[PDB]
Amino acid sequence: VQATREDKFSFGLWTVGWQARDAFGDATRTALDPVEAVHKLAEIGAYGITFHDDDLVPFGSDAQTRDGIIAGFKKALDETGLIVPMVTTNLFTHPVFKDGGFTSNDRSVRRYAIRKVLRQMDLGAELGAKTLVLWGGREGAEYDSAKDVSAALDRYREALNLLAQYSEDRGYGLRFAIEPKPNQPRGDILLPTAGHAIAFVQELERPELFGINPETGHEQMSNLNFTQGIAQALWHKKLFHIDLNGQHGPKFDQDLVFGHGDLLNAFSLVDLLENGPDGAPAYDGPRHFDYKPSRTEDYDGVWESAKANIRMYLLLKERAKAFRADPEVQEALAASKVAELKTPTLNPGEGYAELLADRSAFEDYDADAVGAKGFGFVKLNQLAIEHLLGAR
Amino acid sequence: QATREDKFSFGLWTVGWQARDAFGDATRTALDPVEAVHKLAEIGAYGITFHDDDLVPFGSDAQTRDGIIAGFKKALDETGLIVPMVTTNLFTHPVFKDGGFTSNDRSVRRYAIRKVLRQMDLGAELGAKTLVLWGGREGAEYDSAKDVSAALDRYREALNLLAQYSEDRGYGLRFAIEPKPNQPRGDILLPTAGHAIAFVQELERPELFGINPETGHEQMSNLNFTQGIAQALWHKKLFHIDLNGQHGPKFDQDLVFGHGDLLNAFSLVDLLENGPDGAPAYDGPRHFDYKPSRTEDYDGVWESAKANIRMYLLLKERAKAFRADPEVQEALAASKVAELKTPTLNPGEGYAELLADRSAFEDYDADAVGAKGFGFVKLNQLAIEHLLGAR
Amino acid sequence: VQATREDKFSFGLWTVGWQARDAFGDATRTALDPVEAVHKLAEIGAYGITFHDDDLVPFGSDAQTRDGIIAGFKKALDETGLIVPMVTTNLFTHPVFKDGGFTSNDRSVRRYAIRKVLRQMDLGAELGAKTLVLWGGREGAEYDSAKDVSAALDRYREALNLLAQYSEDRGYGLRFAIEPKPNQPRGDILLPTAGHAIAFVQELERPELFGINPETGHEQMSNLNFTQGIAQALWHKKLFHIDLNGQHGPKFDQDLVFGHGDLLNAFSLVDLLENGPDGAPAYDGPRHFDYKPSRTEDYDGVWESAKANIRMYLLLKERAKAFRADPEVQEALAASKVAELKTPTLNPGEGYAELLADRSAFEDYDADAVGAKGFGFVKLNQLAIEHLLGAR
Amino acid sequence: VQATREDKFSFGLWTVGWQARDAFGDATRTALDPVEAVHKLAEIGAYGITFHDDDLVPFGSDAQTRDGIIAGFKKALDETGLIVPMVTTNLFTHPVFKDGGFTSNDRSVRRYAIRKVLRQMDLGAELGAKTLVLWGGREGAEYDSAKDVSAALDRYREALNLLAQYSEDRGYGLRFAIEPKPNQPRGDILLPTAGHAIAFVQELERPELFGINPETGHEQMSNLNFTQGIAQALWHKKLFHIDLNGQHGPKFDQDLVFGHGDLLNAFSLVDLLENGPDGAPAYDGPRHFDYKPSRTEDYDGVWESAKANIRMYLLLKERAKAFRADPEVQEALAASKVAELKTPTLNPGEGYAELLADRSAFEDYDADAVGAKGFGFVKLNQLAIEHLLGAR
Ligand SMILES: O=C[C@H](O)[C@@H](O)[C@H](O)CO
Ligand SMILES: O=C[C@H](O)[C@@H](O)[C@H](O)CO
Ligand SMILES: O=C[C@H](O)[C@@H](O)[C@H](O)CO
Ligand SMILES: O=C[C@H](O)[C@@H](O)[C@H](O)CO
Ligand SMILES: [Mn+2]
Ligand SMILES: [Mn+2]
Ligand SMILES: [Mn+2]
Ligand SMILES: [Mn+2]
Ligand SMILES: [Mn+2]
Ligand SMILES: [Mn+2]
Ligand SMILES: [Mn+2]
Ligand SMILES: [Mn+2]
Repeated sequence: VQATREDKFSFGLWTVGWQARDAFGDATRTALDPVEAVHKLAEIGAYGITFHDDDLVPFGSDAQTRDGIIAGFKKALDETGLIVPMVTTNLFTHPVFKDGGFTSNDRSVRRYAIRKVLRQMDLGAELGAKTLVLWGGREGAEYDSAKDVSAALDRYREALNLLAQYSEDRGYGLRFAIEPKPNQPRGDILLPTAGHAIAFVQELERPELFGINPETGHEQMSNLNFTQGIAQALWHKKLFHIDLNGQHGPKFDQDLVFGHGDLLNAFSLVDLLENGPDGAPAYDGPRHFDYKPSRTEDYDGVWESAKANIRMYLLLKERAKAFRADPEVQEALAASKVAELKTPTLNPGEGYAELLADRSAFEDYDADAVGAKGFGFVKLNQLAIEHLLGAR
Repeated sequence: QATREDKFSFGLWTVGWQARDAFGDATRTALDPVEAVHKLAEIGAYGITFHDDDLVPFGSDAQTRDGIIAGFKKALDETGLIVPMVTTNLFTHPVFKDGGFTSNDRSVRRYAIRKVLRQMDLGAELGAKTLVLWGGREGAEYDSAKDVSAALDRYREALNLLAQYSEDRGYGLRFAIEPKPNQPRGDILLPTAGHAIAFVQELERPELFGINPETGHEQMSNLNFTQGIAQALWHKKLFHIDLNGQHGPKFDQDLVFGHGDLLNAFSLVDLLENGPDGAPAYDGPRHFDYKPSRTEDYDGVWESAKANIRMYLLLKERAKAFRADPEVQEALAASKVAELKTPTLNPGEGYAELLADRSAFEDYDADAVGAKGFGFVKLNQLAIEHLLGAR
Repeated sequence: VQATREDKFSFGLWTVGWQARDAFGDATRTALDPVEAVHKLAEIGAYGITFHDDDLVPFGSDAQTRDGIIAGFKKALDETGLIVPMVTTNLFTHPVFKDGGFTSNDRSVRRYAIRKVLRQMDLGAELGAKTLVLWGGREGAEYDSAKDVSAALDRYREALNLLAQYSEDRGYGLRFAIEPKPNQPRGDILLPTAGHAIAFVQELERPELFGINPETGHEQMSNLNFTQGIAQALWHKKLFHIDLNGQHGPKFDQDLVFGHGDLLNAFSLVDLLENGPDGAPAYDGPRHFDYKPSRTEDYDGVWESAKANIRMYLLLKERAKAFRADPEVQEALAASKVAELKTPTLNPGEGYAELLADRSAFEDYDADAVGAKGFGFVKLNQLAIEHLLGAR
Repeated sequence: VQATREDKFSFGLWTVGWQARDAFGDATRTALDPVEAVHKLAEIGAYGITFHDDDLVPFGSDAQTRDGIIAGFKKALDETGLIVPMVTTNLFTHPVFKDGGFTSNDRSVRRYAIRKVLRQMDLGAELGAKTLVLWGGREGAEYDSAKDVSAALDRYREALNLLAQYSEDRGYGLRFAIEPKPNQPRGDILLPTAGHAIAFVQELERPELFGINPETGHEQMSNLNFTQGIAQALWHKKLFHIDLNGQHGPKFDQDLVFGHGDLLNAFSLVDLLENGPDGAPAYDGPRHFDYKPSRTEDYDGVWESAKANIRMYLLLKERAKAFRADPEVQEALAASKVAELKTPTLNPGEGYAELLADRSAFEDYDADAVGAKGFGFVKLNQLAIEHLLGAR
């Protein structure tokens, strides 16, 4: 029922700190003090906090101010025992970034965007952060003829290669996590899905330092299966971090509490992350909530919502465990042949010639007869939902 | 008018679709393959493609199979049509209800491979250069039913074998994985162009693998087709392309190319044809994977075949005119489209030189730059006016 | 729990009888005998069975054949005690209906469509059906210029008025329910959402005999809130029947078991239907499942899936009940001011003159103070989900 | 071509005046002076201007200021010859409306919301406006249990009835147009489509005074066919006004220039509005553009975008007329039987009795022969498109 530091729950300062100024209205909440955020999160059970440079230090603060703020923040982490597992840079808010940071058509903007990141990398290293998340929110376009995608990908790579060079030379040991999003705020953003982000990373100079930071709602904005995408990310060993939240399909980015959107997929996701090979989780990084307390809430509503994320995750974990431990489930899994997918299609040392000589794989194969046996998938699915519902 | 240099190809199953849908009986009778070859030759197609089962009915004995192939070859011969690509039906028969290569049942997986090997031999025999693989039954309706990790291992296992075989026999085939987000399965493995490219990078001979993206498949997720093709070209993995029309996220419509998202059909033709030199950015077949609407008879079928070609040639013409317009050149200059091609760093500059440049940060006036407009709407308006023949 | 006839669970013969021939493949199951379907349904607790004319009597059966089928059917009904609460007509399968039934551009098709329905109304009336469901699956277009919508709505209305007339005159006492669907099989279908159907119904000669038959996946295909659209249908008093199933947002029509798609919306739907005003349900017609056993299943999976629909409804019902009887939930509802929406805005006898005179409604209204109070919506949503999860 | 006042192109002050502060970044343009707006629009060809109360007069302006602004505003109109065809009220920006205006759970907010509109009605009547647009952007919910939809529709109706009462008694002669939108800013907005809005309006006390104001993007946000919904709206006679813009399916509300989103559907929409019966337009109200100049643009891009809206409409208009006048199209329309849909299904004086007596409509009908003939829809669509491309 209660969270432990071993759970690795983290929250972005920009989450609980969201003032609720949306596209159609003014802020409904006052600004949250970074120091206070540190104490309340520590208090609800979080193990770490994350932030955008501009979330902690107001864009344009002098070094005197900047330094003061960092010192205070640092104290709070100290007193509470919270760590900073990841940091990110704001390359989307200021008007200069209206056509992107790393991929702006304007060369000067591109030089400036890199500088802004190098700086944040420095603070990150000083606070002990291990991951740099890159969300290229303005990289993309509203009109096709406005952006040369090829040139854009060259420029994205150019910037990223420099960042790895630097981290490596300074010995920061950072890992870089590219965050995919299909749209909002640009009409279409470059690297729209977890798949596009993985393919791209494979083309960098030191690909081993790069992975992705997929977000629940981002994949759901395209009506994709989040769990299946994570599974693919895991297969590639590129799941460097993860943003959990809720969404209701293809519409604006809702950023609801984790599990308040597609509940069934929230369940299969916890099951995937926690019931890894041999008991152990399949994923070891932070369970980071990138969500927003609804505009209708006050600070009470804010802390409630922060705890709801933790709660949802632990209730789901609990049922995922019980689902897998149930002998009846175990029996249905067997009947559906789920584990049979783990056995190689080919026998040991078997190649094309041995397979071509096997009459049982074609010539004497009774396709009609195998075609008629059911897989028992509805029943396995029903057992999963009953565990989810606390009915089994 | 189409020329063989335009490289328009059609699948046997497009004009031959009987229009039996999820809710109704077929409204057209079967199309004869020899007949299809002659009719397509006539409308300007340079090539024809087919799934094994479109040409040779599932379960035909060798004599029968052999007869059909011989007739087909003769038709090819007489018309001068080629077979640029072949594919395998791993989705129709009940045995494939949970997948071909990734079925939970090991025996189906083994059978799926034998079915493809056989089609590879025929493709090789017909001179095909590309093997398209559409894993339409690979995926699931429920998350607990499919171990995705094991599924990718098995998908990989099967493809490495296919490459081994092609390479040992000297077939020279290229393999193009075709992504689709859903339908017939709730969720299909390798759902977008991105997922398929990322996957291909993990096979044993990656240089032999690429993708076969379909306009409608990316649009079913509301993705920018042109933008995904641009990324595929950047990775150099555009091995083939399936063109058609779609109206956003709904069942797969397979309309004629350009009958769904017209603006994106226009930017797509511009991308493929107004390539690097002056030359096309893509040199493969312009394959139409579409379906003549169920409301049409055979006159409708041939009309729809021609409409695909017409749409492409009309778009190509306006794409060319768009690029040659001085007013467009001017707008491209104001929007700094070309400035994106200049490296961010000066030659020989690294992080140490960038950090020493006070003008890239310390003395950079972001406020001032942030106020200048890119003039992107205006550029967009000139493009649309070229499309409408308004200029 | 166990279903009782009071639960009024019904299934279409075409649900458990779907042979699983989809758009990309052959049938994976053999045909189900109607009599056998009656027996099996009765055995799992269904109270009724429904059917399309063509599901029971093969298209073009001679009168002797048709009569034979009907008689055997009636005996099964008799023997099992199942009823036929609704009947429907297939105006979509045969090639003649490729451009629609009532709205085909071809006049002779429109005339035939009406006669096919009149014939089904007769059989409906003889079996005791009270509702005739109309699903115009082929009414629409793939291209905008191919169909005059205004003319199409005129012809639709022309056919429906005749049907009401005939029924009225024969004393059949049928109620008509138009079933909306956005697309599939046509690119765009006329009367795409529950809203469009209701607005249409209001224009017929006798609106009182007309309502809608909304389906969970159909509204979800447009990514609309099914519960909220049902709430509006109930407000209008036009919910004549309902089709329950599962869907995963905008994609082909999945027709999964009820609750296997958007679980959270399924939960709020059961709450709305059963926890109606004054203790009792807000809706009393059949709880009809218009779903399809997945193509991967055999006849065992088919009955499993039929039972899963009922189980799903009963489990959510139980949790909806517990939700509302929870003093904490009640306390959250009061804090969120849900019930306060039920109090008129105007005081009894107050008009604009009086409203205009109330300085507390404007001149002395402190918008800023009210604007800062939180509604507690997240917390209320969390308690709801904790009930569904059986965590409370 | 060139716009004339007879084209009736109108624009909201908030359109060209949008400063470009989005959900993720700061404003990229300075504020637009209303008088300048009047002058600039007059210059590009607009015949009228519209606005929300708060667009013109800053929220919380003293009487003198308010009065001051209006007077200058009227001079500019005077000087330029522009009119104010429609007025609307902002019930979505201020924090007090976070849960809605008319249907806020909070009764005091509902009363305030009504007062705010009454005042705008007065200003509207004074400026000569004919239509009051009502966009309930905050009416809806993020969570199902937080909003009683039935009570919300009662409260919505209660507010609308009062407004009609007031206008009629003051002799303002306004018509009311409800604007549907599926989501954004609420997770789900009440009256999500043109359909639901029409159904609702039919339940008001003086339904003849209420219609709808559908927006292209709003219907496309749910992937619906805008042209077909407008055709239904015209069938019902409820198209009181229309908002024209562009959108790229189900995603955040883009508000692109008209015809910059779904070009094919913008084409068919212009054809429907202009190639009306008796040669004349089927719609005679304002052609209002509710769009936003992209965030990447400056004031020059702003006027460019304003003009693009007009050029798009006139270029499309020009091609719709050519299309209809083409003999080959006339031949295709005939083969597709588009016009045969206009001839009643029944012969004059025929009812069910005579239809039942017609063996040719059923007993002797050859469904198979009819089912084999094609409609030539593809050819007809190809011709429409070639006209759109200026290829014919
Ligand atoms: O859509 C917003 C993104 O999810 C953002 O919060 C990042 O993760 C950090 O820049
Ligand atoms: O959705 C169907 C696929 O597009 C298929 O036709 C492949 O391209 C070849 O099997
Ligand atoms: O999508 C098909 C429809 O839902 C159908 O089953 C109707 O409910 C009755 O013809
Ligand atoms: O999405 C915003 C609405 O379209 C708004 O502009 C209304 O039309 C006027 O309140
Ligand atoms: Mn997000
Ligand atoms: Mn994120
Ligand atoms: Mn397709
Ligand atoms: Mn294809
Ligand atoms: Mn359905
Ligand atoms: Mn149904
Ligand atoms: Mn809008
Ligand atoms: Mn609007």
